[PDB]
Amino acid sequence: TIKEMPQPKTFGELKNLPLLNTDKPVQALMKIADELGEIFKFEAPGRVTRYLSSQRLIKEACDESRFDKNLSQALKFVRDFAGDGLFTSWTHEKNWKKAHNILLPSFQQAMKGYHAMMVDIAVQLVQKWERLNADEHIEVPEDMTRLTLDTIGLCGFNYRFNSFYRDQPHPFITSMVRALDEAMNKLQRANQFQEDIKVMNDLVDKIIADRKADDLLTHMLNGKDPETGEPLDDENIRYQIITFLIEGHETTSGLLSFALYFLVKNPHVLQKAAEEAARVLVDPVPSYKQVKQLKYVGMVLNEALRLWPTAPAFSLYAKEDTVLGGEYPLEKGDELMVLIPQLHRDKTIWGDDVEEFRPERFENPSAIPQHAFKPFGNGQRACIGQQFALHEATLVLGMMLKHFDFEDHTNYELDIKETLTLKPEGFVVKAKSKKIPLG
Ligand code: HEM
Repeated sequence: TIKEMPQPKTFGELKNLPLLNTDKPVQALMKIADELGEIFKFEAPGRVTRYLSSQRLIKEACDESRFDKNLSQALKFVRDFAGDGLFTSWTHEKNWKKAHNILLPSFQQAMKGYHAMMVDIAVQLVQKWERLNADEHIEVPEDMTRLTLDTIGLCGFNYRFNSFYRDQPHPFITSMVRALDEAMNKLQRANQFQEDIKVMNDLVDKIIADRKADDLLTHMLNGKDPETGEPLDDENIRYQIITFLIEGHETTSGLLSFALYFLVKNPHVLQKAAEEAARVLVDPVPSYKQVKQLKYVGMVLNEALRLWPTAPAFSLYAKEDTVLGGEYPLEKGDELMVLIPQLHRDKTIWGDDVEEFRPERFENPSAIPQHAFKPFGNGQRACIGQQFALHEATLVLGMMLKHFDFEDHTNYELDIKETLTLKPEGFVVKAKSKKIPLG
């Protein structure tokens, strides 16, 4: 028939809330999913969502004729600062489709155009590590953030954040992390955020004052949509700046940190990746063409996104009354949340060793089922920056693996911090230079 949907214990008016009393709500939900399976309902005072974990259900939810992108409480909390820019706009808001057509050509060909500036920041990362004394170590996510922020600032906006000239995190990041944490904390509330938003806006004006006195910024200021013919308004443009400075770097830093984490934890995987880097990256600096030949480095990165997709959930709503999976009636407006780390652990797809780090799972991707691997979201609301993220990550990891041997000197225990994105907090390593000349 039509089944009761599983649901964890409720606690009077508190609903299911006392079950997410944590700074790590996604990891908590993954445990509820392990217990209750492919679908469960979750209620907090005033609001209700349904968490999906199977490819069979997610495949249905990904049917855009039936479900569209929802702004979850977390993205509503975020719309305050990025407005109706691409990430926090509803698909039916005019600026969504409009920015999408106006911005999409900036993301392979734009990539060729971005390569050199990606290499500029990546060489700054390598030089930093080459210059460390023997007694020193690397703070991995902290340096990855320095890299990915500087990369978007330069490739997107021709602005230099100069992150590597500071040994504290950039002033822009510190607000960012506190605003993301606060949006996440706000979630477990039954009943500085202005300061952090103002500090972000503060930087946007710097950028805006800069071009004033061929890249993303160009297309934001000058580009017009081949439908309505209308350009972006200034309000929206400020909104797209803020948007690309966050999503533009946080998830990719997380990815590169998880990737190095898994490599040091899997020395045979590391060996094979380093072997490819050396034979492929024969020039002083890498070319666009060489980065494209780093087949096993891309498999490594995809397998890190499989385990810990760094933007770990996306939210959908029923466009109309519908039945999910031939069993679960939903009313127009009902929220579904896709738990991507749980999707990537669906044993009917992946086999029964879902926790192991095996890049060879991606050896021939043209044989992974559709909707089984979704680290970049779904459909027309999928990550516009997918190829940019991947090219950057593959370039940088490739250069890292060419130029150094890595040591897990603290025997680091994975600790994943959640700011509605994921990163391995406190991950540190030592890197011994192979003493290989740069350009
Ligand atoms: C590994 C790195 C990345 C991951 C895992 C990731 C993940 C995602 C996911 C899952 C979504 C869908 C959000 C939702 O459905 O609510 C998304 C959307 C988006 N992402 Fe990414 N992202 C990454 C890198 C980037 C980069 C480098 C950029 C920009 C340069 C970026 C820009 C965006 C934008 C603008 C959107 C909204 C797209 C739209 O709705 O039109 N992402 N991303």
